Amino acid sequence: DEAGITGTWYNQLGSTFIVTAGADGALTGTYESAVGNAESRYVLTGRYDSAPATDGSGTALGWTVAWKNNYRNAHSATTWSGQYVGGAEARINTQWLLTAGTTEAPAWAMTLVGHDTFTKVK
Amino acid sequence: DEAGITGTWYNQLGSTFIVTAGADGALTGTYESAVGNAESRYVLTGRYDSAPATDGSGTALGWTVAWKNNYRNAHSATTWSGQYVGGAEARINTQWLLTAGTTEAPAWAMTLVGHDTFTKVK
Amino acid sequence: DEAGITGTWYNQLGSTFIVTAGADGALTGTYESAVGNAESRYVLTGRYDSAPATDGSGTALGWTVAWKNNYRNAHSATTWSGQYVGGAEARINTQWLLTAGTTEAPAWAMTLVGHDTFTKVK
Amino acid sequence: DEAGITGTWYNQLGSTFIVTAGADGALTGTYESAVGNAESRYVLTGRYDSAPATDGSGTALGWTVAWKNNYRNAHSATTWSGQYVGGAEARINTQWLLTAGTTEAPAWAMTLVGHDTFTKVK
Ligand SMILES: [Ir+4]
Ligand SMILES: [Ir+4]
Ligand SMILES: [Ir+4]
Ligand SMILES: [Ir+4]
Ligand SMILES: [Ir+4]
Ligand SMILES: [Ir+4]
Ligand SMILES: [Ir+4]
Ligand SMILES: [Ir+4]
Ligand SMILES: [Ir+4]
Ligand SMILES: [Ir+4]
Ligand SMILES: [Ir+4]
Ligand SMILES: [Ir+4]
Repeated sequence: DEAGITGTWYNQLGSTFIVTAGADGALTGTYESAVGNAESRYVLTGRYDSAPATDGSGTALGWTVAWKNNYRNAHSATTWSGQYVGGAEARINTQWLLTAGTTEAPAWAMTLVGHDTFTKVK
Repeated sequence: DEAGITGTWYNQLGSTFIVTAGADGALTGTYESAVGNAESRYVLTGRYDSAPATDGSGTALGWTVAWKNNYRNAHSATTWSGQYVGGAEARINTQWLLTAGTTEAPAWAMTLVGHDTFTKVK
Repeated sequence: DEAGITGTWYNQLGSTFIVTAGADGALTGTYESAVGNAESRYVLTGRYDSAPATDGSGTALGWTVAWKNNYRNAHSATTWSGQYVGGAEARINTQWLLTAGTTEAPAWAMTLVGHDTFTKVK
Repeated sequence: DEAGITGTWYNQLGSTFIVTAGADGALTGTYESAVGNAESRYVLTGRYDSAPATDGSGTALGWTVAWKNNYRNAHSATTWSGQYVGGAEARINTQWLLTAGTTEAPAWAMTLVGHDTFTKVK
């Protein structure tokens, strides 16, 4: 599972998720969004179930990106929540919440939701 | 903001979120849920906008917990996405996605959503 | 439950949700948002569990508003999903998804999520 | 758009969404889930932007189903929020919130979130 997660993945938008799974449940790496207020790589940190149910279930996981790096600050952060499923078409299936830093009038409209599917090719 | 975030926070359910904000946008610490399939502390990792808009906006952030530690494994992970707002009633306002590792029949029913409000007291 | 739901409710933002619960599980009425691209009343339609579990559980429900009326069109619709809980502090607790009509480039950023609490006073 | 919406649609799970779009922004029809605690048809009610932006944008919409009919009561309701996009591969792209009627201890775990893609074939 650690073997399976670690690597470079791509989502349907052409974004690039580069991750290492530590044996202790850690996720570390970089993210590059093909869309939005973003350019180049951004740090990411997250967690996964390092002793997943052996009954052929997926492995639960999450990570976060703060959309600040040396090129831009989009005053925002995305968390993806989902599962890794192994096999020859390996997948990370996620849903995500993007919160954007705001004042307390438009804070009702503070958070976007979506879904990303990450694969090992394309 | 780093000064303001670092500390112990409590949500409306009586859960305990202990966090350190690194100067580089890192969030590290522990989480203890008062509810669900959980006991004691669990590792957490996340990210925040370390150069937030000075126009009195909140600071965007996220973190993840994999619900595995030495006592239990709930085959699941929660990501909270939201903002920190300073002042004398400081708040972290979040929304969250809990994904539970599953087989590919009930995977439509894989993810819970909610909201947590974290304060410095109670 | 039909007795309890029907009426005028207010959310934390000062919005006004006026609803009739039909005996057949129907919800009909009007909504007026205190925020966003909106003014005056808008039609709403929805559904509730008209034979709720008698074990003191809440009653599940949803409704939709298309943000078009004779004054404005915000090219968008909100659905609230949640439960009605009776008693002397009666509550409808919801989460909501607002989708905004878009082209297929920004469609990743198409849907906002939030939560509203509706009460019988204020 | 009214012409385009009205009809029978299918989602990736094999569910059947039968809808009529009234000229006044109404959505009425039936839903049959291929999954979960459900069988046969259930009433649905919803709303759409009946004067959508002509700039080739999608048309915003929502609907609700209370999972009660003459065969079962699943003490729950789903709202789908999303957009209709016309053309020869017409699509309704949605996200959904399923709330399940509960007591006030597990109410933190009250709402599932997902996404459905509806097409005119299969
Ligand atoms: Ir297990
Ligand atoms: Ir999915
Ligand atoms: Ir999709
Ligand atoms: Ir700024
Ligand atoms: Ir909020
Ligand atoms: Ir709340
Ligand atoms: Ir029942
Ligand atoms: Ir709630
Ligand atoms: Ir709240
Ligand atoms: Ir327009
Ligand atoms: Ir989508
Ligand atoms: Ir999908």
